[PDB]
Amino acid sequence: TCPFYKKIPGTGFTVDAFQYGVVEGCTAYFLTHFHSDHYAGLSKHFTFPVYCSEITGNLLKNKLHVQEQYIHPLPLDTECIVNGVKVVLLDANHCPGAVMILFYLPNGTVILHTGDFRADPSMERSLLADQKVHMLYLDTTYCSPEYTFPSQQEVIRFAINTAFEAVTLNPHALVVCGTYSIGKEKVFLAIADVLGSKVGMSQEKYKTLQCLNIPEINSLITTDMCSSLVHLLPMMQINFKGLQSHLKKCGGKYNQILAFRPTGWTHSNKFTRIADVIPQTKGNISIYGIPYSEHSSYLEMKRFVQWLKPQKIIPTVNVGTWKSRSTMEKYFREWKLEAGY
Ligand SMILES: COCC(=O)Nc1c(C)cc(C)cc1C
Ligand code: NI
Repeated sequence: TCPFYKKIPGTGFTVDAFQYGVVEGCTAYFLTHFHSDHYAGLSKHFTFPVYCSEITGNLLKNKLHVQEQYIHPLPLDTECIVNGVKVVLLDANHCPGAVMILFYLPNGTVILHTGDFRADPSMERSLLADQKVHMLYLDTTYCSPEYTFPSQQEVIRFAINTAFEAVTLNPHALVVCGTYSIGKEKVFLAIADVLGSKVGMSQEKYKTLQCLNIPEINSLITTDMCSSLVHLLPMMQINFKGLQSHLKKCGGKYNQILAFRPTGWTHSNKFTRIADVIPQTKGNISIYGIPYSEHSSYLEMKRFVQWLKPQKIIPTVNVGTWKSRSTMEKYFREWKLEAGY
């Protein structure tokens, strides 16, 4: 049963709905971004049209082996016609290749589906500024006022400065960064850039990053772990046992590990500033949890919605409980009434 919030009324379209088999009456499947909760179900045996960004299409072809003839990449910021309906893809400020989708229905209704996004004032000067939006399908991941986090820029500043200090003090320290999907590439790339190193990683992860068209990426990534003092490992291995084991494997080249876990939100943020963040330490291993988010804070989300002024909001995250649903609807009404509507 495909939920109603993945269906676009008045069209043959669904969004991020690949885990339900053949959806009744769906003539085109849209994919907002290459994260597994959204792509779950796609493979080389999928034979319906898939619409997506160029970067997402590269990942579909190379990582999942979807046949080229079924992949329909669209340029960003360009009016395109799909099965007789005008659509536009907009940058979602999430992970690489992530998009929001504007649909212009034949009857004059305009719908924005945000996919996963981190709202930014820069969005207020895209093609969104050019017409009224009637229905908003909203990424409500952090739709509660306790969810505050710093800007991405402040978090990268903290990580750069921490890593540069540690390695300048001890030239035999290794830096490790955790990953389990695309996104948050700036964490490991900015650290490698300040240390004059490439980022070393598995063949599989190097393959994934090569699909992204990031400029000068051959210049910052490698599969040669020996030449690199910044290593990427699976997020599962960013703990004291996993990191002790990795250090053993580096053959006496290194005597200390500084590791980063770039999680979305921690509850340090409620009582603490970014400058006040401290690691967990055991022996010669330190682990920093840094609040690098690729989803809107509560205040960022509020500003975006109050600017857009949609007639109806359909949440796409935290929809499974009555308590969550009720809480989100109360915030939406607050936001409306504060602007005088
Ligand atoms: C009825 O639900 C939708 C809604 O409340 N929308 C809305 C919000 C959230 C804020 C502003 C400033 C204006 C509008 C129209
Ligand atoms: Ni996502």
